[PDB]
Amino acid sequence: MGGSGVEGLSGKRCWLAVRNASLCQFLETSLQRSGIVVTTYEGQEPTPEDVLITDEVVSKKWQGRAVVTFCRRHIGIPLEKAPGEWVHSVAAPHELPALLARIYLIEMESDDPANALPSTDKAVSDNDDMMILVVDDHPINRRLLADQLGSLGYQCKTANDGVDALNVLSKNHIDIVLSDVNMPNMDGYRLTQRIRQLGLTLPVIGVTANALAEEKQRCLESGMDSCLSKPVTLDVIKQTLTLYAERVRKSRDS
Repeated sequence: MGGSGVEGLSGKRCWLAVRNASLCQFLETSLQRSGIVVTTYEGQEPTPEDVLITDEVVSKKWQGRAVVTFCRRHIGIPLEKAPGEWVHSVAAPHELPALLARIYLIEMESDDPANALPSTDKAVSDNDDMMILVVDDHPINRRLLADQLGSLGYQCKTANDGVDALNVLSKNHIDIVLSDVNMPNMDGYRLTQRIRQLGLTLPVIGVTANALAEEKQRCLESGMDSCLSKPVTLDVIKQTLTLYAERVRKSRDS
């Protein structure tokens, strides 16, 4: 009924423009070990959710999630000094593929990257790290509200599953969980019950298509907090996110 369709991380794309077949094949196979689709980048468009892994000095900017520049001889592109750039002259040992899995936060393969050499002392300053998780039953809408979230400028995790939402709270710290439902392809009672039962600590926003049955069930479960319509607007999504950001600011303080 409805249509059993799951996405989540399985379907996340990674574009590769590596003429070095040795490096290209190595990286591409390692990423496809989970649910990542590596695609040959020739003249495609840059998505803010996608990463471009190229070989040698590139002449592009890639207005996306991140770009990885494996250096073979000559440089020209900066590095992590840019908003999503990573340079390293290597032949795909195991560190940068691991970095990709880290940036996506799949962590399905326990390789134990550690570090081959302390090349540079990296200062770890974290504080502005608000991670919002969006679980949508409809992939295209999932990317749509995720785009809105990315337009605000915060951590956006694109998911699709009922149990994996709760599982995500157990995996890492998401502050606000958005549950977007357009199609009743799956019973949602288990979702609210299990999420609060196993350890709900954060506010949940239930966004549903037509709050006819939603109001009744979500009140009975009382495992969300806020509720809105599937066709959410930029302003509405902005105010709700901002209010919640300041709300947790109250509880956690500085």
